[PDB]
Parts: sequence; structure tokens; C-alpha cells
Amino acid sequence: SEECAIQIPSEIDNEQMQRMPAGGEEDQYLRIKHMSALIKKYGDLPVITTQETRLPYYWLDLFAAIDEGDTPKAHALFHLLPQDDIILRALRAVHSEDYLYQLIKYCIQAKHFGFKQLNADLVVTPKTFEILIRDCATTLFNPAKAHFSFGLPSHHAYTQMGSGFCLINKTAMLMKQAELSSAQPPKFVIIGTDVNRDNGLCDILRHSFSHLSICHIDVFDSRVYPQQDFAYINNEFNSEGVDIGKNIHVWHHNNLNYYAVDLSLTSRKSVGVHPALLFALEQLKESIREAKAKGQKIALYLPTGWDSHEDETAYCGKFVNGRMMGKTAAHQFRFNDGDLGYFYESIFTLYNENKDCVDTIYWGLEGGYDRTMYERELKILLQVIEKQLLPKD
Ligand SMILES: [K+]
Ligand SMILES: [Zn+2]
Repeated sequence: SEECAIQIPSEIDNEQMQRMPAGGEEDQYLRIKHMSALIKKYGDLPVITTQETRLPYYWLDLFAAIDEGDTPKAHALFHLLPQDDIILRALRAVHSEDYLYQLIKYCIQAKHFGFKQLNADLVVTPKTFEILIRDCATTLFNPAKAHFSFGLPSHHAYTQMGSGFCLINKTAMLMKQAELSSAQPPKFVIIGTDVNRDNGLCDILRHSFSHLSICHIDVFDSRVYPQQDFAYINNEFNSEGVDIGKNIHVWHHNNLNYYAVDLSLTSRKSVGVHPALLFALEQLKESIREAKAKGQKIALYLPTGWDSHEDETAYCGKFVNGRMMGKTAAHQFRFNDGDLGYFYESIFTLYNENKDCVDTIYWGLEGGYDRTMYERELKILLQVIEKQLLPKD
């Protein structure tokens, strides 16, 4: 089926992720491997693997150069890649050439100890670069209208540095290939439910994409990583984001709209789906109607983390002002399978009922670190897909 796919790294690609930090107790290798074993075992889903997609020669040669250690050969070989190759045009539409040099540089500089530690949250192996790109390849090179991909995370990656387990911003590049693959740019909408703020992806959209039409609903808790609240955004947009509702502000910069759903200020009303994701759906219910009666299409991007679950034990989702948040507060500020299952079910319903307006869906794995929590949430996620987005058997 070209209509939907589910993307995991291959054996080799996943294997070259050891020592790569996660905000949990396991490295990113175990973490992603566990999810992949589950996804392969859950019967028959349309599952694609980063080993089968072969890149053009010049990519395979930049890779090869990285392996033998010639930092000037790699630096040069990459500089001379075709400016119109599908990967690279999107890659350098969001990432500075100096960052990519420094990165290639780190991968090779890493080959000694098998790993090069940049800062507390950023490690690279020799093959980090090959995988980051072999990942970005397969998503770019595959015509799936509803893409769920399980790889290394992205919404903290900046146009110019890496931060917090993120090395490049695969989401923004995927938006790049959408502005250019379409005749008229699609109306963009992002909903990122990872409990840590999409600080990175946000900077890249203010900087390089403010002219595209993007509605970006960013759900996070200004109390965990990275401690940034509305005052911090004000200094970022050097404007003052107006309050639209449940202590949630919006900023406009040219054609980009950024909504900050802060989970501290937005607490839940006894029973019913968490107000944070009800606004996420009120705004995606509307963005669909706007683009219908205007005729344009919509590309829908879900950079989703599960550390926003109440059942997350990772420090970066649960250590709130000096102590670990507890089961009472956790249920008033985080999400439970009730909330999530409703959300995913609603999202796909809007899609199925508006395949004339909603165009592509891309869901990409950000946070969610506790093993028994994320394995349960995944089973939920796979079951809603098996029901809504797959032809029945
Ligand atoms: K987020
Ligand atoms: Zn996160």
C-alpha cells in the first residue's frame, strides 16, 4: 500500500545508535529497537525499512569518505553535492552549512572512541550522519499519504546547532519538500504533543519559513526542559503574544502563527479529554474549514512525544520545580490513554472525512522514554492506525 507506511530503521541503522543519550534509562539504541520489534510483531502493517532505499552515488561517496576519516575529503565531497538533489536541497534549506560541517567533523572525530560527546544531551557515532540522512531519504523518497516514522528525534534541532537528543530537524525538511513538490504551497499545520517545547523547529520556522502559511500548535510544560515560557517567547519574536484562551498565547510573524499550549496554565476539568488536545483539535477542525472554502490543501505534521503521558518516569517530563511530580498532579497536567486514543481517533476521522482537503499526514517520534509506558502507547497508536488508515482484512 502506497496509502500509508510505518518507518523503522533497519538492523544496521538502529545498531549504529548505541551510546546515544535518551532522557530515560536506556540509550536510543535499545529504545528504538524495542519499538521496532513490537511494530514488526504486530501482524501486518505497511512497514518500510531504511535499508532498502538506496541513495544516489554521490551520497554513498560522502558516506564512504566519512568512514575512512578524511575530514577534508568529506568536507569537500559534501560541498560539491548537487544543489538540486532532493535530500540536500531540503537539508540545507533548514540547516546552516557551518553546522553540517561541524557535524560531519564530529562524526569522523568520533571514530576514535566510537562516540564523541558534545554536551550532556548530544552524542554522535561515526555513522550518525549516514543514518540521519538514510532516515531522511526513505521518508522523502516514498509516496505515503500518511507517514508514521520511528527514528531519532528532531524538534529540538536548531538551524545552526543540535540540542537535547536532536541533531537535525527532519520535520522542517519534510515541510521543505512540500513547498517545492506542490504547485502552490500547501497550508501547513503542526501539532507537537511531546511534553518538551518545540523550541528548535520553532526557530527554523520564524527564520526561514515565516512566509509560508503555518499554524503551529505547540503543546508543552514550561516547567520541565527547557524552562521556556511566554516571557521567553516574547524575547524570541520580539513581540507580545496575545492571550487567546486558557492562558495560551499566539504569536504572528508574517505568515506563521505559533500557539503555545502551556500545560501548567492549562489544567483539566474533572472528566473529559484534556483541554490541551481539545484546543489542538478545535484548531485543526478549523484549519481544515479555512483551506476547504479557500480551495488550498493541507499538510499535517505530528511531531509527537509520549513523555507527555502521566505514566512517564523520565526526568525531562516529570521533575517539576525541584521534585518529581506525583500521581495527583500528573493526572491534572499530563495525558492518559483516554486522551490520546481520542486525539488519534479524531485526527484520522478529520482526515478520512476530508481527503479532498487534508493532503499528507506525517507523524514522527520525538519523546516518550519509559519502556512499559511507551510500549503500551504504541499498541494504542498501532491499533488506531490498523482501524482508520488501513484497508481491512
Ligand atoms: K511540544
Ligand atoms: Zn520530549
